[PDB]
Parts: sequence; structure tokens; C-alpha cells
Amino acid sequence: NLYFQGMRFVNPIPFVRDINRSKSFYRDRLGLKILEDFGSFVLFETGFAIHEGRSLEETIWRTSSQEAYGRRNMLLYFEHADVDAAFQDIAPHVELIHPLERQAWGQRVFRFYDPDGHAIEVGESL
Amino acid sequence: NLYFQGMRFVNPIPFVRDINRSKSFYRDRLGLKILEDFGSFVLFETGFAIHEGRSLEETIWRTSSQEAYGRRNMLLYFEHADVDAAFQDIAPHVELIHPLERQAWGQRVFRFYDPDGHAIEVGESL
Repeated sequence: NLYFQGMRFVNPIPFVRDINRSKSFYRDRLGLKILEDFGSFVLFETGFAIHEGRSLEETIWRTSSQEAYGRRNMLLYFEHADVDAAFQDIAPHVELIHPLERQAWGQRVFRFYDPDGHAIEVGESL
Repeated sequence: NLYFQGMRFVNPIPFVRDINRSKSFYRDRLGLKILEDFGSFVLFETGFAIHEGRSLEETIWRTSSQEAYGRRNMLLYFEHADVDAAFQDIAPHVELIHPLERQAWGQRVFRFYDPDGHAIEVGESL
């Protein structure tokens, strides 16, 4: 929409140590589709993106030094049409936080880490 | 779309110390529109969300203790139709990382911190 006025959230951009590691994780394990691959930055369909961390830190702050980028300060929330199939397909390849469990609000979700330690949730569709 | 199969990114959920502080910042300063307000969790139009951090940490990990949630490990990327107006309206009320500047790729953006220290970029529309 060329005519949208005011503010629009476009993408979160978690920082990653290795763009190939991450790209392969999100595309091969989570089944995301690449919209555009710029090398150090990858945009996925459905509004997710990742960026090699040192290059983006230098762009923003003009300096960078580091611990894993995953820092228990955010959750990346995804939904899947068939959460049981997603769990079967993903769980063996990730470090789970917990298995597929009904939450207090009735939705079944599982939670796990990406290769950099960022926290991810995959829930059944709402 | 009830018929979407496979994986969809829904929301990033940065953790915040004070949901009212944050809600007021994103709605009053950045001009975001609340889609739904659950108290400890707020969904905005255009796919952004925030959650009080300790409650979400307890939900995920069953424990929480903390430094500011902003931890130079992600960038939240927004676009505005009139980046000059956005800058005039926002800059005095935030701690800037840098002012409105043409980037190496030709887009004018500014970058700043939210109340918890998360890094935000507002760029002209692409």
C-alpha cells in the first residue's frame, strides 16, 4: 500500500552469528520461505528476518565486539496449521525449552532455541 | 486465512519492564494502534507486540530473576510514510542512536532506544 500514512512495523531483525547456519535452520527446519537473500540479511515470507550481527551492530552503533545473541529478552512467536506435524518434524533437531503442551489459555504450543539461542514458540493456529 | 498450511511468523514479543510505560511509548510517540490489550501483553496493528518480561519468562522457563531488556541483539524495523514528520515528532522524546541520515543503500532512517533499551529503526517507506 503506497498510500498508507503513519507508522508501520515491518520486521524484527534478530542478530545471528552465522547467516548460513541460521538461514538453513529457518528454511529447512521451520519451513520458512526466503523472500530475499542479500547475503548478510535474509527476509522471509510472513515478516520475519535475520541479520549477521556484527555487520548490523557496526551499521547501527559504529562499533561491535560476544556471548550468544540469545539473551532471554524476546520471544519469536510463530503459528503452524498442524502443530503436531511441526513438532514431529522440528523437535529432534532443536534444543527444546519444553514439548508440545497445552498452555493456560488452551492453545497447544512448543518452545525452543534457534542456533543463536533466541527463544522461539510454535503454536497451533489461532 | 484459515487454510494457510505450514509455518507463519506472527509476532516478535520484546520483553518490557513496565507494560504501561511501553504501551504509552509505542502508541503516543510512535503512533502505533493497539489491536488488543490483555494487560501484561499488548498486540499492535502491523504485527508488533510487547509483553511484561517477568510474567512471560515465568511462562516460558518457569523461572525469572535483571539488567535492562535491551541487549543489542535485535533491531525492530519500522517504516513511516513521512520520515521527516516522524523524526520531528519522535526525536525529542527518545534517546537517539543517530539522527535522520541517508544510509549506504540510499534510504533515510533514524535509530533510537525504546524505554527498555531495545533498538528501533524508523525508515522512510520502501
